[PDB]
Amino acid sequence: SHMGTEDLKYSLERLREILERLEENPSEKQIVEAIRAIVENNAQIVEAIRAIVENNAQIVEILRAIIEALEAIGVDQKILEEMKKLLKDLKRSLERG
Amino acid sequence: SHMGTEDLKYSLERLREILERLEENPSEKQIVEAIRAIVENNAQIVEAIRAIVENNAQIVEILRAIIEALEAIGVDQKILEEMKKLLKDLKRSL
Amino acid sequence: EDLKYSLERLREILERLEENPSEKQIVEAIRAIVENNAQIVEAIRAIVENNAQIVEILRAIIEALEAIGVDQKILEEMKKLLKDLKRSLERG
Repeated sequence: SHMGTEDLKYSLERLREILERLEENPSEKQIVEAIRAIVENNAQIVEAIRAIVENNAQIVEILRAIIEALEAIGVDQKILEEMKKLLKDLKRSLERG
Repeated sequence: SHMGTEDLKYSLERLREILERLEENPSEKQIVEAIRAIVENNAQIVEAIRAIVENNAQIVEILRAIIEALEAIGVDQKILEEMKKLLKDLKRSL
Repeated sequence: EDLKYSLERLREILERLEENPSEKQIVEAIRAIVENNAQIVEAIRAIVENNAQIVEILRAIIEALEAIGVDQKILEEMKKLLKDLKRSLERG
């Protein structure tokens, strides 16, 4: 279970610990242990990015609903147009799965 | 081509397989194998982040447009200064 | 921004390791990775803090729309979407 970016700081600090332990008394098993740790840190980095991406997708949904609110109340299409173009573009260049 | 975060998931599983093999039977060839796959998974991560940072600035520009519209149509100055301050306190952090 | 340098540095070190695997090279690569992962975590951290400020801006925006008199239907829609973002938001 990924809980937040503190998972990333804790797994990074553990990796820094292994690193100094490696450079002090190098050894193959220490090298494998560093790689093991790197994989744990990377697995948590990936989990964070997936969350952030879903987050931004959900932000786009809120932004679309907001544009609808402004339209449902009679705001000028002159104004809505610029917002609709920017959101269209963002929806195109959005990082997704 | 970076297609999305599914790339990160796919390069990560690959690195995990390499790691299991390395751990059941270590070897110098697999250690370099793993380090190569780490640089790969990391390159894609840097690609996703790059894309997220550009996405984020696009989101902020849309927020500014929304707030500028709100002012145009006569929202109250209390909430208006409240939103403009949030944007300024974001502009600092960036 | 400075994420680039940390990745390029790491890809050049990978070359030197590719040609003549040494304990020196391997350890250099790992340290270079740690630095790259350090930059990557820091970038993610900044992004996560900024999205929590984006959430607050969205809340205030929804309040300005309710204040002006947006229909309950679209309003509830917006309130539900932000509640869902708040619940799934990446944080510390």
